[PDB]
Amino acid sequence: MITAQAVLYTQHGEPKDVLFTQSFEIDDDNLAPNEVIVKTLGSPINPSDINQIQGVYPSKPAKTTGFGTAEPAAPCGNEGLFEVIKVGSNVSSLEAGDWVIPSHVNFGTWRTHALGNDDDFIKLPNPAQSKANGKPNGLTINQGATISVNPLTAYLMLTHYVKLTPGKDWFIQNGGTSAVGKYASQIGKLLNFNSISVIRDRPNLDEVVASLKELGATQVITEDQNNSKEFGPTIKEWIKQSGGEAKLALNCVGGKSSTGIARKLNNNGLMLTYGGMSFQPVTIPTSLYIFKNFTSAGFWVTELLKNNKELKTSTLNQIIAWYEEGKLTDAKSIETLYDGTKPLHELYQDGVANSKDGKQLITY
Amino acid sequence: MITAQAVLYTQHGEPKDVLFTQSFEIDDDNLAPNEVIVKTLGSPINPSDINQIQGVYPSKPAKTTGFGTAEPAAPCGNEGLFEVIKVGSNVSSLEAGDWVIPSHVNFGTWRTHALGNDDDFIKLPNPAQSKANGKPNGLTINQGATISVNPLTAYLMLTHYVKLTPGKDWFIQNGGTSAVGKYASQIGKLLNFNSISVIRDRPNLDEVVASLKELGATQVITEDQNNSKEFGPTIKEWIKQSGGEAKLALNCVGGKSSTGIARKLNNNGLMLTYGGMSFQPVTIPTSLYIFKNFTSAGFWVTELLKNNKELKTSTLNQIIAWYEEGKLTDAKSIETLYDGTKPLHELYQDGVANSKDGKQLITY
Ligand SMILES: NC(=O)c1ccc[n+]([C@@H]2O[C@H](COP(=O)([O-])OP(=O)(O)OC[C@H]3O[C@@H](n4cnc5c(N)ncnc54)[C@H](OP(=O)(O)O)[C@@H]3O)[C@@H](O)[C@H]2O)c1
Repeated sequence: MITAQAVLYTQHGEPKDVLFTQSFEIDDDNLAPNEVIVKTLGSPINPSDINQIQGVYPSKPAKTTGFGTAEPAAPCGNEGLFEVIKVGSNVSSLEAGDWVIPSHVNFGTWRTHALGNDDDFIKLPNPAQSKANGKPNGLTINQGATISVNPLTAYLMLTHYVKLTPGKDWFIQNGGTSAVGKYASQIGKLLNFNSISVIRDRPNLDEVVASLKELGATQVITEDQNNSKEFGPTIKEWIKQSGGEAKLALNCVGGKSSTGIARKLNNNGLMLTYGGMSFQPVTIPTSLYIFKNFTSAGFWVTELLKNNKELKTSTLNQIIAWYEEGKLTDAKSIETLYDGTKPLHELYQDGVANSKDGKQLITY
Repeated sequence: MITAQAVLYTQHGEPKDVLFTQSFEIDDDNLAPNEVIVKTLGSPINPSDINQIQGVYPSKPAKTTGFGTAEPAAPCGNEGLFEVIKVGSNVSSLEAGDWVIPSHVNFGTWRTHALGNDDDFIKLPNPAQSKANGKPNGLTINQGATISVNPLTAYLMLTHYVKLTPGKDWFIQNGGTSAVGKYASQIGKLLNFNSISVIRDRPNLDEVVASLKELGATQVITEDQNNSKEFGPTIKEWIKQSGGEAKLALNCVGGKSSTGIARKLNNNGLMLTYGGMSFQPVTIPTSLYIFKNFTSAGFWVTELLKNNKELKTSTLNQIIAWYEEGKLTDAKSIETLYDGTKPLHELYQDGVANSKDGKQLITY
């Protein structure tokens, strides 16, 4: 028997208020043929995880009594890296020691262990397997734990919608210091796309500009510069010198920021909105729609990959390969380790409260 | 030789300041192959016509000395109905007596005659031709003169982008009392598309509402109702009752209004923005793009039809057939005859000054 812990809530609300820890038992001596038990290695706290708990995110796990609660309760977290510890008699796709991520959203990754079917998981190579296969690197725990959402989001936005001519075309994105933003800059470099990252001003602005440039941003500007009529002709000069066009805007901010990046595209431009700060709506001047053949659409990786295992597979495989090859890098998570001395839900509550410090990964 | 008059301007500004009438000569014996001489029967005044005169609209006819002017001068009007009076050696498509509209924008329809190529025109049936093909009626001058823009825009917005299931599906539009608005309501009814028109409140609301419903708006709401979270479920009931979905939004207002009509669409909705009342950007909640698969695009009849004559004529053929099958009603213009009582440009100048009374048609 296994005494596991899960972070649950019986009612929607702010993580600081509604989360608790529930002890639950998994009978590892009673696996059905296709069942698998996994041990969590690490799971991050993403904004979507928080929005789920708050009740403002339209995709979420059902509240049930399955963790042994009196009242119906839901688990938390959508992304995570797990280690297979035992498999049922009919399981061939996974073996003990293997690394896996959930195959679907709403699995509940803020917990120590899970019991599921073999098809509830997707195998990733563990470091020993990458090394045995001749690869110069294996995945870190943070890389495996965050591979499912942000890297895939960047890659698909860049490649699945409009075709940028290598060596000349441009994308422009806001939220340039975001995890997605940082992956997009790297993928831009890898595919030879030019790009402009728009970021908020900050005390170490110049140092951040230089880091984003090292990742693959061609140019980095502030939101002030994005807003600026004075500065606008400088950006046109960059694009004209390249021989290419700005064809794609990636928006995770909304409001004025969205207006600014849209205005920087050439005719026939496409914006993809994948996020939104401060509840500020996407705001686009009428003239761009009418006179510049501008299109504005959405991106949600959960929905795009819902019924498209093949695209998911192909994309995930490219990200894995790039990690193994040392061609892609993750932003450094702040890791908090669960040892059983502080309730698990409190580790996640701290992580939510400390979101501003960096991406928070709870490890095990 | 034909003695003709044209409404010109030597430079951009307000129609009350800059327009004048120029008499010039059309040689109808010094001809060319593929050439066609036409007499104007009627031409309307549209906002875009005025926007060209003002020099704000980025598509306009060139300034030449070809009307016999001392300084370079541009003609006026993009829409009009004409009669062919003479053709060149190699013109088979057109014949004397035939009715025609311009093939393309920037024709200059605010004048008494024109010499163009036969590819410069598209044939419409004259009343005698329609009636000789067994039709109950033939087009009136107003119907032919005004056919090219507003009925086409509406027909095209409603049919060329998404397919609404007849007797089931809905579109929503703001600027409900606009000319386009009024055609869309009609065409919607003919195609058996359900529709919601949004209009501003006024003291004579009841009368405006009745007039729009007579034209075929299924439901008319105020912008206050458009703004209302409380009223949302009432609209959802309408749509469910019809066993359909709201798939399409037509925006010509922007700001809050654009936000409200977007929110009323079911998942996978499209907004087309074809105008923009006063300063207001297209403003769309992030959640719609991410969670509702919402797309926001532009519409500009000119650009869509620049290199698409098969689509242009196919749409005209349907408008024409409905016309005087007696199934479509034109918007009813206030006409003023160019009968020598006042100079030609003063006729147009008055219709611009008198835009608020309704659509102004100069006849000949
Ligand atoms: N639709 C999808 O498929 C999907 C998938 C992945 C991500 N997303 C979206 O992407 C965003 C988070 O992704 P992530 O994991 O990369 O987050 P992250 O690493 O925590 O980064 C968050 C970003 O948001 C910026 N930001 C915060 N408040 C802002 C404001 N008021 N104005 C402008 N920028 C602001 C931050 O800038 P600073 O560094 O200056 O603080 C930072 O760049 C969310 O909006 C999320 O919904 C959506």
